[PDB]
Amino acid sequence: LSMWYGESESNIRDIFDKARAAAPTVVFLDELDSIAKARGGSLGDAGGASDRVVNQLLTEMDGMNAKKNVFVIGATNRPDQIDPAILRPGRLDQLIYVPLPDENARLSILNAQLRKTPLEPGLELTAIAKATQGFSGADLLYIVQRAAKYAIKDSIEAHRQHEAEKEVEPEVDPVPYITKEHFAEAMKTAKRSVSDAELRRYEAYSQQM
Amino acid sequence: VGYDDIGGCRKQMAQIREMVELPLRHPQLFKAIGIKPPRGVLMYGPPGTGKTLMARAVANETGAFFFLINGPEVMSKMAGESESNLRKAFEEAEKNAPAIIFIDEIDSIAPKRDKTNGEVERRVVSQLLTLMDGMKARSNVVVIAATNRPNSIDPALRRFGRFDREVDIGIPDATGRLEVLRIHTKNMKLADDVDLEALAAETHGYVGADIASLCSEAAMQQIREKMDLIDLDEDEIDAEVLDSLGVTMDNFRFALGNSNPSALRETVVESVNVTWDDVGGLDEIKEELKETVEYPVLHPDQYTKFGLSPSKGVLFYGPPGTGKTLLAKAVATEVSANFISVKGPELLSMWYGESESNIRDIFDKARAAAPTVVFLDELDSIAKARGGSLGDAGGASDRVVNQLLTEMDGMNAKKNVFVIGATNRPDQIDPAILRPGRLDQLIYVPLPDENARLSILNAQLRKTPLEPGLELTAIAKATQGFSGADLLYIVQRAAKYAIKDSIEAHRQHEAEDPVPYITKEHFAEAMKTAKRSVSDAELRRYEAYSQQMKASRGQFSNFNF
Amino acid sequence: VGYDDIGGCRKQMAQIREMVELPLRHPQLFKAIGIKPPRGVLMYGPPGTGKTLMARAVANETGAFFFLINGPEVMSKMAGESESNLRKAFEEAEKNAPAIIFIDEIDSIAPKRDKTNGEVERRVVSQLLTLMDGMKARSNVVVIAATNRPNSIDPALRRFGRFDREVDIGIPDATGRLEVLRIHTKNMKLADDVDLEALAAETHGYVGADIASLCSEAAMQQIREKMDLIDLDEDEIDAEVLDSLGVTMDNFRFALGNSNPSALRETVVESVNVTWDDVGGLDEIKEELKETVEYPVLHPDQYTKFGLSPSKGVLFYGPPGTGKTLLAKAVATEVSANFISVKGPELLSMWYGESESNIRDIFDKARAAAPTVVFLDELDSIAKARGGSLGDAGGASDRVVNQLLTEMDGMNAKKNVFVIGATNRPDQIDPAILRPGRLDQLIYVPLPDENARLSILNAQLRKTPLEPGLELTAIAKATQGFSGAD
Ligand SMILES: Nc1ncnc2c1ncn2[C@@H]1O[C@H](COP(=O)(O)OP(=O)(O)O)[C@@H](O)[C@H]1O
Ligand SMILES: Nc1ncnc2c1ncn2[C@@H]1O[C@H](COP(=O)(O)OP(=O)(O)O)[C@@H](O)[C@H]1O
Ligand SMILES: Nc1ncnc2c1ncn2[C@@H]1O[C@H](COP(=O)(O)OP(=O)(O)O)[C@@H](O)[C@H]1O
Ligand SMILES: Nc1ncnc2c1ncn2[C@@H]1O[C@H](COP(=O)(O)OP(=O)(O)O)[C@@H](O)[C@H]1O
Ligand code: BEF
Ligand code: BEF
Ligand code: BEF
Ligand code: BEF
Ligand SMILES: [Mg+2]
Ligand SMILES: [Mg+2]
Ligand SMILES: [Mg+2]
Ligand SMILES: [Mg+2]
Repeated sequence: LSMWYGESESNIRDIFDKARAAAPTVVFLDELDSIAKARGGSLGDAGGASDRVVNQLLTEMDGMNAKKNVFVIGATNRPDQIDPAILRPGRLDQLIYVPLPDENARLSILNAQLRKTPLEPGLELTAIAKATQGFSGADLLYIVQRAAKYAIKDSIEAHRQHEAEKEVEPEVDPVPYITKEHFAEAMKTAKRSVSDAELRRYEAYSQQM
Repeated sequence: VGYDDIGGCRKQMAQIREMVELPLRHPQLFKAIGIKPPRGVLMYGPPGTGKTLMARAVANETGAFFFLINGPEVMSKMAGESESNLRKAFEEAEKNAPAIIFIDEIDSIAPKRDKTNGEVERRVVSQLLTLMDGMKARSNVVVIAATNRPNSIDPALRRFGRFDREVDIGIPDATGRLEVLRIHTKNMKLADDVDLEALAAETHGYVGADIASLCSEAAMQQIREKMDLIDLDEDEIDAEVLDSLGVTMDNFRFALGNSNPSALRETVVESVNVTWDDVGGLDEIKEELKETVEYPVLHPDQYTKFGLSPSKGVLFYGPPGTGKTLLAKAVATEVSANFISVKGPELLSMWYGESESNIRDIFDKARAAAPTVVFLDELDSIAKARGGSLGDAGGASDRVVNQLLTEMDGMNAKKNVFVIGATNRPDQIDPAILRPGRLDQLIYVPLPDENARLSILNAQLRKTPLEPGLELTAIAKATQGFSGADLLYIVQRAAKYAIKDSIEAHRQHEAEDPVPYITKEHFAEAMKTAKRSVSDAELRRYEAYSQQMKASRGQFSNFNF
Repeated sequence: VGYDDIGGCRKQMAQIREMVELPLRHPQLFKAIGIKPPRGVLMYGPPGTGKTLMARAVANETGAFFFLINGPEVMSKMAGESESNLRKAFEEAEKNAPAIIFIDEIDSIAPKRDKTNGEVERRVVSQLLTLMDGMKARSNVVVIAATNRPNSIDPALRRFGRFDREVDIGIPDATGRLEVLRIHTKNMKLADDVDLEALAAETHGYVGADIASLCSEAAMQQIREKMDLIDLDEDEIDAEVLDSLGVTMDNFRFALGNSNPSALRETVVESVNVTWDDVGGLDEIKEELKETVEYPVLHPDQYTKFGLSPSKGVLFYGPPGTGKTLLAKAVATEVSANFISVKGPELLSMWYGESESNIRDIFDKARAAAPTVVFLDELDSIAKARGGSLGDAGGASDRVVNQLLTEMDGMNAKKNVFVIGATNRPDQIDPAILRPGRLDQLIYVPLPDENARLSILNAQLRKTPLEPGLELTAIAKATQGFSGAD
């Protein structure tokens, strides 16, 4: 978007020209609640610029034949504010819902986030998967990062203790793995990400669509 | 100036030096490999990195011919003279010897041929495209170009044959800054106790010529410091001052505390004078915030040994007048990270897209001179809920909060960005910003108790003369629902009563130092018109939000494995 | 014009004069230390501070070659002529001697290369950026620039080598205004009874260039006083009156009372005429307001000895028709600080963020020419609590409240900003703005009793003829529920 006249549509025009030039490609339109905003026609607006943006995106997305085979990917947080003119079958018809993780998906998230980490051999993640029911991957990453921060603080304390006892020898790191006490201390302030009413709104939208 | 002066960008220097020297020293290797070497390189990056110094070292090292072409130096008033000047420059670079052409500031030469409205600029771009690639294009000559913005260059000029290799000379690392410090301090006698390694590890956003500015400011402060024992000496400074000058470490510390990076000169904040002991109470919150800021900027080796990215955001919320802005000032005044301060509705504008452009420019300046720490005060003005207003300005605050959500988590590298939120009402915040990954540390700053109000009263009365018999235990025990703003109001009313008594004693002494400290009667008269700031309903609302956040922490126990 | 003419900015004067004078008198210190001195000055600040006077003194005393360049002076209608003019100017400055180049008003030849839309401006920016620091850039020449706004400059032009040391010639202090008064009143036959210390102490928010306007207005007032009594003699003026003219003290007092700072000329308050003796009753409220206003103004030494910041805010709430606006007018007449007044919805606009820009500009103008006192009338209008509407009007009143809370207590210096608020509805006020640091004194102005009723009856009847047998005690005792407006 630009404050000048014509540039706010010329940006979408030459971005889609660069997409049509390097075929095939993938155009990831992130956060479509700012481009494909709902109109709400009540005779009062800022002048009709978002309408021109939506119309330019519609006439630049309708000229997609079997040639040049581009693909447009969208990902929004609020699906209620998306235009039904851009959610029309024939222009953008697919709708994949990404739900909250289950027990096995949560265990897979906890196993994939701990790939390149020196984990303890006597440590299991099934208790973390079972004790947390309405959690998500972002706050699970927050839990793992707080455990890593506690392990780094313990390493710094052991290093300054070793320096004090040397000035007044352990291994290359006194805490070579993330212990269970670090996870038990990191899960003390482990809140959840999403509330309950947002899940009700997403379930209502999934039942409507 | 040789190749031992642009250290810190050794990879890009080798990438340039290969395609300049190897098809010029021994071209038999390229004649035996079968094909032609690349004959084009475009330097792009931030200003003050060393691209012009690298081109000058290229012109000074090789013994071949060198032609210098500036940006707007080719333009002329005659109709058809800039193309003739370009053709004559290319013919002089091709006819004499295999030469190197340097095109400095190409942004005034290539206006991308789709946004300009003139004719001479398009003629110059078409002449450059003709002379760079075509029939009788180039006969064993190379072209180098330097610019500040790479996006304002023509896509036909950013093609193979004309400019195929785009070297990226970015900001240096700590070892690069140490190398630049060792280069710029090799022609001067500094000290026997100067530490360039700690100086390189102390700076965080300096790039290129800023280290030379630091060294020149330290030397200028040393010269202005070592000129007070002797007079002005307008005739001649004798030989006793010329020898054994010395540039100690205190000059470098003063020049480091009295300077800023060249990219963050626009958003420089006023230096408030607080310390960590000025913020009374909040010991665990202060320690957790201080370690969360200082851990990834001092020990990155443990963070890449564990293989995880550090935490970035932290949000303070609670009753107003508690110490959120004071904690932000204490972070701004003494922590080694660069500080970009911004108010809530400050970055808005009446045009269409200028608010999102200002948000993108603020975040780009934050991630440019990384590590920076950002203080987004009053998030409830620009970052509200989405879809809550029926009548609006065409959906602009939704675009603002979408730009904030995208810049805080998107297709970014996320090198080192520490955003700080201090909002006195956490209800109007969007639920997608309180998600971890953007703002994970939701720190509730509660009201002080009897053990914290005493420390607040001790920190607020740090730089004042006080009565030796006066105690603050009765003041900490009498007030139970008070705050730090109320204690500051009590202290200010006691100081106003002491100033009134002092000026009354001064007027009586002038009619016919009387008050050396604040007595007990001043505090007893100041504690009569003192009330609490927050009421009982807002405290109940904050405890209800805290209990809702703790109910979001359900099914948690000792957690046996 | 010399170096003893720009007194008032000692640190900025020394910071300019160091790199101007020291690499020209004796370069042996720089030859021994090995490093090269900085060769760039950027003088930014408020308009009318002394940057052009500093450049003129540098041009007048330093014996090197000088070359002054105006802002839109190199611009020509030919394609490629402005850059040629800049190149010829720089080659003329480099050809003669080690010289000083003063490029004044650089906000017209540097539009940041991103917000502009032309091509000539970008080519002029590229010519300056190449000719100031490139290959064989500058052979012992120093560039000085002067600007009214430092933010609309290219960050590549705000770099080391081109413009590195940015001096801040800002708003002076009491001793700086005394130095400007002693400089500007050293050539006139002034008086034998005029003191400059009280004139420098009662002048608060002058930018340093209004002091000469003050002395010129005082001299013109004295000349106009001498021209009306004695005849003008339009053929030739009699030279007897020229030997005894002088400048008296009441001329300076009239010039002080008939002037204003140059930054507050757009928010000037209209001349109301009230008196502290014209506001009957409320003696404790009047003495508390006088204390709160005039303690950090008259005695800064006790506040900097105790090491504490003074209280600034005060709120007036109560029944209408009581004297809150009258107390604000009595403040606006005869305090020792400047006055900036607004109405309730006066600072609101229909665009997006223009009300925020108006709030930020009026608070920057209040804190720039410190000390000022701001009368925020109708805090019920300008500040709701938060989110009180079920359907929002675009989300703007909450942003106005947030900008008020940030400007009254945020990440600022907080030099001297007194906030006076007068409302008649304290239920719809934010508890975050009722909190100390912004508005701590919640002064309640009640209905008058019998003695306050008698004093307001004697004060409203101050300038009138009355019967000598008139007794106001029955009027003060019979009403017993009335107010000042009634
Ligand atoms: N990477 C660097 N290494 C060493 N010195 C540098 C570097 N970048 C800048 N400098 C210093 O700054 C001076 C000017 O740098 P220059 O190349 O003109 O800037 P730019 O990076 O904008 O092209 C150099 O002569 C040198 O003293
Ligand atoms: N814990 C505290 N210790 C010391 N002074 C405090 C404390 N809390 C508040 N104050 C004083 O009161 C002022 C108000 O605190 P501040 O951080 O500005 O409030 P808020 O949380 O509303 O942003 C501070 O600037 C300081 O002068
Ligand atoms: N600090 C000062 N000391 C002395 N004279 C000053 C000062 N500031 C302004 N003046 C006077 O103000 C008048 C106009 O100032 P001038 O330098 O032309 O403007 P500016 O500060 O905008 O560049 C001159 O008569 C000048 O002498
Ligand atoms: N306490 C008072 N003392 C003297 N005059 C008063 C008083 N209250 C009201 N008046 C008179 O009535 C007028 C109305 O008071 P004013 O301050 O304008 O209104 P308000 O009380 O609504 O702020 C005053 O201008 C003055 O002439
Ligand atoms: F990159 Be520099 F400013 F020439
Ligand atoms: F007044 Be504070 F910033 F909540
Ligand atoms: F030249 Be001044 F700063 F108006
Ligand atoms: F009507 Be008043 F200003 F209280
Ligand atoms: Mg350059
Ligand atoms: Mg605050
Ligand atoms: Mg000027
Ligand atoms: Mg009123």
